Amino acid sequence: RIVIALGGNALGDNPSQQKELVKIPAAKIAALIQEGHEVIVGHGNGPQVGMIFNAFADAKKANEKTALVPFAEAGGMSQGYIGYHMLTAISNELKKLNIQKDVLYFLTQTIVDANDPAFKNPTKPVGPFYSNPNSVIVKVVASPIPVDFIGIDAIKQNVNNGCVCIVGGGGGIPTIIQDNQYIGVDGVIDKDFALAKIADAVNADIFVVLTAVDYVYVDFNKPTQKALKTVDVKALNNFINQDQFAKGSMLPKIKAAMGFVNGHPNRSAIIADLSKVEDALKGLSGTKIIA
Amino acid sequence: RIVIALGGNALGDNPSQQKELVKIPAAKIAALIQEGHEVIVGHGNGPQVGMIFNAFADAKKANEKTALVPFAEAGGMSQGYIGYHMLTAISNELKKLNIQKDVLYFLTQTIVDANDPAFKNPTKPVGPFYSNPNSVIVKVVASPIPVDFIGIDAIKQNVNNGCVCIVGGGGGIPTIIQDNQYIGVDGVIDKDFALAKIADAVNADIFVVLTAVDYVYVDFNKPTQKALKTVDVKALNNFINQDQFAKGSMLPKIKAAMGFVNGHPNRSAIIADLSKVEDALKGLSGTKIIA
Repeated sequence: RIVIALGGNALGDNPSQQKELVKIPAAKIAALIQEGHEVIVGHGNGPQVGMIFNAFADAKKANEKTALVPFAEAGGMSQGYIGYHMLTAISNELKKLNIQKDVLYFLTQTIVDANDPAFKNPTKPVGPFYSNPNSVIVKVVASPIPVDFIGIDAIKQNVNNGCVCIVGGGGGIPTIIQDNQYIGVDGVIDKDFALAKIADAVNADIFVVLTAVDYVYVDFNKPTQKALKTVDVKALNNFINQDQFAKGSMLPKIKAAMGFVNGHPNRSAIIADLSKVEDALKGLSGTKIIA
Repeated sequence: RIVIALGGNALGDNPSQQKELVKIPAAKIAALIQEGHEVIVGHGNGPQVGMIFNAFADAKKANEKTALVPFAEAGGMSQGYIGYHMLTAISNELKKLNIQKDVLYFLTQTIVDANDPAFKNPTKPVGPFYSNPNSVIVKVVASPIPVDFIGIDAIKQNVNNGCVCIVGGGGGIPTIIQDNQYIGVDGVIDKDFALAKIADAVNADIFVVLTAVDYVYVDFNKPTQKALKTVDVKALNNFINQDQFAKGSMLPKIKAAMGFVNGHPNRSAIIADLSKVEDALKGLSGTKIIA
C-alpha cells in the first residue's frame, strides 16, 4: 500500500499542459498497481486554485457583474478541474497495461478544528496583490491542521477493494463543525499534511511526497552540506531546531512525513523527485524517513 | 431505491444562493434515507458551467493572458463547485436526523460513442454571444447519448453499501474511447439521460426528475388541455408525435423517463416539482411514467 502526493507545481500553468504533465505521474502510478501495490492518489492545487480564483476577480468582476467566488468554492472547482485530468490519465495508463480497476475521484472536505491557532494568524497570502470581499487583507488565509474527512470511512473501503482512489485534492476544502453542522470555510490545508492524515487512516506502508529534489539536504551551500538518505524523527527534530528547512517548501513535507511514520516501525516516508521515484522506492534515490 | 435528478436552474445564479437553494433538495433527500430508501443523487449544471466558462473568457482573457479553459474543464470545475455545496448540505441534513451514512461525490466522466450523430449536428448553444478558440461557432456544442461511466462498477457498489452517492454532475464530462484510450471532449450530456442511465446501472425502482411543474400537461392553453397523472410509453410516443412537449425543457426528461421504465413493470419515473415531491411519491402530485 502506497499513498502518493503530487505537488501543484507539477501540474503546470494551464489546462493545455496540465493535461500533458499529468501523464507522467499516472504512468508511474500505473506501474505500482502492477507490482501488486495499492496506490492511493492525491495532489496539491496552489497554482490551479489561484488561477481560478483570480480569474473570477481578475477581470470577470472588473468587466461585469460576475458572482462572488470565495476561496472555498474555487478549491471546489480546482478539485474537479484537476480530478478530471488525473481521472482520464491514470485510467488511461492502467489500460495500456491491460489492467482492470476502477479509478475514482472523491471531492474532498477536510475537517479542521475551528479553534485551530492557524486562523488567528492568517498565514498564506492568496489572490490579487491589490491594495476584495471582506477577509483579512494584508489577501491572506490560514493553514489549519487536518483532523479528518467527510467520507474517509467509505474512502478507505474503496481502497480495501482494488479501487485506485484519488482524494485530498489541494488538501481538501477546509471544513469546520459547529453544532453537529458542517461549514466550509476559506483558507487552505497543506496537501502533504492532508495526504499524511489520509495515509494514516487507510494505514498504508509508504507515504511518498513528490517534489523537485533528489534528496533533502542539510547545511546547503555550506562545507558540511549533506544529503539525507535514510533518517529518523529524532534527527529531523534537531535539523528542524537549526532551521535546516525552507519554511513552506520542505518543512511541512518533512513534518508531515514525520507525523505519519512516528511510532510505526512498519512504515516509511519517501521524499523524492518524479523522474527518479521508482529508484526512490529502492533506496537508490530520495530521502527515506522513519520512526 | 431512488435516483433523483436536480436541475441546474434549481441551484441558482451565484455561490451565495446556491449554498441556500441546495438545502431544500438535501432535506428532502435526507427524509427518504429515513423511510428506508436508497437515494442516489444527481444534478444538472447549465447555469453553473456557463458562469464558469464565460468568466475565463468574459474578462479574464480580456484583461490579461489567463489560460484557455475548454468547456470540458469548466464542467470539471462545475462538478466540484456544485458537489461541494451538495456534499455539505446533504451531509448536514442527514445529521439533523442523527443518521449515520457516508455522503460521496464522484467526479463523473460519461462515456459516449464518437460516432454519435449529435456531434455532426452541434445542437446546444454555449458561452459568449460574440460574432473564441476554434470550435463550431454559429458558439455551439453537441449532446451525445450516454453509454456508461468511468467508475459505475465501483459507484454501484458504494450504493450497495448504504453510501449516499452523488454522481452524474451536469451529466458528466463527455468522454469518448479511442484505441482503448479515454479522451474528454467538448460538449454536454443531458443530465436527465445521464441520470437515467445511472438509474438503470444501479437498478433502482424510482427515477425522479425534479422540475418546476406540478404535472406535465398536454394540449396546453387549449380546450383539451389535460394534466398527466399516470401514463405509459405507448401514449407518450403519440404525445411526442404531436409535439406535445417543449424540445429541450420537457421532451428530454420525458424521453429519459421512458428509457428507464421501458420493459420494466417493476419501476416508475416521476416528474414533479421540488415543493411537492414527497406528495409526488404517493400519486398525490406530479406525473408518473410507466412501461
